[PDB]
Amino acid sequence: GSLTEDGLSYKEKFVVRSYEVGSNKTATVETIANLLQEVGCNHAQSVGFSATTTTMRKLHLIWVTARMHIEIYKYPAWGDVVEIETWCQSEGRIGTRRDWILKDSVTGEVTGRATSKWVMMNQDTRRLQKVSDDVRDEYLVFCPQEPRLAFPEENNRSLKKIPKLEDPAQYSMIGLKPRRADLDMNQHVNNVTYIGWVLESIPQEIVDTHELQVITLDYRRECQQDDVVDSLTTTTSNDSQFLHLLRLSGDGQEINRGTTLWRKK
Amino acid sequence: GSLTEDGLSYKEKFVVRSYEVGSNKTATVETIANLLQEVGCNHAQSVGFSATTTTMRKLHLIWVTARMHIEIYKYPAWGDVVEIETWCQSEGRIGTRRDWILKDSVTGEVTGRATSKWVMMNQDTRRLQKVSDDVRDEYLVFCPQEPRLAFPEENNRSLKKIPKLEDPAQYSMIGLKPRRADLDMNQHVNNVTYIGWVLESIPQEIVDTHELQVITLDYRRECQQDDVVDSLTTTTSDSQFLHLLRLSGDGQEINRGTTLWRKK
Ligand SMILES: C[C@H]1[C@H](O)CCCN1Cc1ccccc1
Ligand SMILES: C[C@H]1[C@H](O)CCCN1Cc1ccccc1
Repeated sequence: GSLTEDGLSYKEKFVVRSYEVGSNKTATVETIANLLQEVGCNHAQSVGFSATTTTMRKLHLIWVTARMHIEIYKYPAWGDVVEIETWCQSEGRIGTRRDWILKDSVTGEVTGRATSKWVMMNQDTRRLQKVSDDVRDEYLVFCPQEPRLAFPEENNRSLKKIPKLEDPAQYSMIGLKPRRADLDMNQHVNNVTYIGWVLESIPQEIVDTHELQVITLDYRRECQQDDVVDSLTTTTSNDSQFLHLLRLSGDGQEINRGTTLWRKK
Repeated sequence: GSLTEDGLSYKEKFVVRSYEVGSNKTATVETIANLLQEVGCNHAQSVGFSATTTTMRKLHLIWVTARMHIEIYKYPAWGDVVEIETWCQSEGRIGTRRDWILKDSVTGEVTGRATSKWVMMNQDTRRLQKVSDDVRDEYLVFCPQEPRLAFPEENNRSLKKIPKLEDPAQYSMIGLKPRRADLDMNQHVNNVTYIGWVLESIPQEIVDTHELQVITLDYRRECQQDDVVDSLTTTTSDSQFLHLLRLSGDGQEINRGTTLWRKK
């Protein structure tokens, strides 16, 4: 992969692997989420990151995901090349937004798009804090000045408020624990794992007869290695809508909430 | 990736991804196992497999892993290119062996090597079948005639018999269940998942202070989506461990194996 001509966005081509596909022989939504994560890491690496600025390191601050919104039109098949283009943009003192456009390398058509809201956080105390002006100036030079949105639409579902699932849930998957494969280089549970845990409570019949089109996911608290998660789901609807809730099986502490949208084949 | 000049082996270069590395910022053994699986799929695809022969489809025979042996000298770091070369060889009507050589694309040195024993079985009855001569002739043309072994040493770790762990186990990880990420395109639990489940019973203290050098794994029975696994481990010693994966319920054995670790 490489930075584009202006140096304000990054592109990368991926070949879909045999272990990355599902029952329909197309890439899973977790595989797509991993490729978005990977191209985002390479974008940071190509612009000078190790991903913290000199002020972020000085203050013990890190970038944490607060919301992930992914919309897929066509999942790449096993052996196909998928080109992902990513870029960042400042959302003032709120945080940063990172967007992605998934294209087909053969036809050039857009087969998917994603957006994410990132916030600043003290690595040691987990206290979420606003982006200071000194940190903002250090990374603004790598962002387009004019707004470039993957989801620009008058009323996009990427900015819609998600409600809390009320008990009893229609479906559930209980006793979900992470293994060493679910952790990242810093020993924290990977953000893609939460997507897989959310989808575990969707019935197998829905998966076998429908295709996942849209997935919005709010990140509230992070799951430790020694934590057990419960995935709860309820239908809220030609298409199928679901409300989701991940929570610690013990006290019932909320870690994630979200919605998925599916369509018939 | 592509077939080599003779068409008797396949090579492929992989760039280690950020999500594929562990706390030491090098590729995990499960990542390496996935890359071996991937290069093996592409080798079959490049020789005419749309992964069974015409007689295997006609009958209902599939290739099933019986044993996986992996030895790593250096794990590639995040962002490094790793070149894997794979090839097949016939082991008579007993089965088929697939070998791999992991090389560094920058220096050309061998940073790891793997071997696996594959057995034929009926997709429907799951009965371990022998390999017929008709099937043998259909794939022998893609294998070197003279033996080409990644582990040629007379009486080595890859062909050593593995004993059954006796209760009580020193360590354990219980209630392990597979999720949709653990299944493959055919809905069966991926062979790499068992490696990850075996290593779940190794204490975090051992992982944090040691590097996994050798891993041998016998595959006895498949774990279904609705099955719960128990990972049991005992030190038998560098550090040596004996492993056992079994169904949480009846205690039915699904996997047995050994790992060898080195101090950093
Ligand atoms: C930490 C990452 C995250 O992926 C999205 C938000 C910020 N980004 C850092 C970055 C990378 C390239 C250019 C400018 C800012
Ligand atoms: C199914 C696979 C398995 O991965 C290893 C054993 C057999 N192999 C098929 C193959 C591919 C290329 C050349 C000859 C035989």
